[PDB]
Amino acid sequence: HRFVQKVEEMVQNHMTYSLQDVGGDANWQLVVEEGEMKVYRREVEENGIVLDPLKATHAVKGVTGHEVCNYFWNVDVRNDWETTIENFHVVETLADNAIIIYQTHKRVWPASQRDVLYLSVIRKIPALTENDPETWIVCNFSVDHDSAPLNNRCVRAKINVAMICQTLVSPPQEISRDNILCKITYVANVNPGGWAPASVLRAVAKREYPKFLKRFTSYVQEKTAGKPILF
Ligand SMILES: CCCCCCCCCCCCC/C=C/[C@@H](O)[C@H](CO)NC(=O)CCCCCCCCCCCCCCC
Repeated sequence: HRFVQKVEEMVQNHMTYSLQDVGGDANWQLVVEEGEMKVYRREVEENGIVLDPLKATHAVKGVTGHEVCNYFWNVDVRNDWETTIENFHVVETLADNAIIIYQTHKRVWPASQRDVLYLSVIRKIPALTENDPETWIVCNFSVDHDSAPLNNRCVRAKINVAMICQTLVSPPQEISRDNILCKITYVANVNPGGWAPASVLRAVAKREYPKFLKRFTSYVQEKTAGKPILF
């Protein structure tokens, strides 16, 4: 499909940069910590527009990276966990693992409602060596599409989001979900697409990202509990 090169560039950039430890960078601040979930943000505002890169890490017992990515990507289960949208639909299927999605978000007062149009791709990155972890990644990044032009009711946000998963399995005869731990890195780089009050945007991000990470990961645990493991 026409976006294959763009997908590869986006995936490679995440694998090169998004897994780099930000812990030693004074510009990256821990904003939320609960259990194994840590949420960090770098405050960035250019021409009044809040761009604050967000990075979270989590460690989720009893689920695999393949499972987590499947649930994050699969549009059929989207409304079971997502809480920030008014509607979404699939604009185009590019491949078995790549779709283009249009969605409108819930309005955050006092700003205009935001919409987004993004390619969502799920990819397995095989281990190259014995000690290299296998990675499952979902990348959601803005693309243009003639069937979803700009409209007069919403401001079009631009996003680059990834959910990046590596799975640790402890030696057991068969593997139990008690033996598996999914290490998650989630990154979100969002351009709100126009002015919005900085304090409001930052408060909403601080609330909504951990709320999502907790809700979504608990959902995957709930939906996979008692079921055969999909590695
Ligand atoms: C009632 C709350 C309404 C919030 C509306 C925020 C609109 C901001 C622009 C779009 C944000 C992109 C969210 C990414 C979505 C997809 O990758 C995916 C599937 O939907 N979900 C997540 O990654 C899970 C993402 C969950 C967290 C999203 C919260 C973002 C808040 C940002 C700060 C407020 C921005 C409002 C602009 C005026």
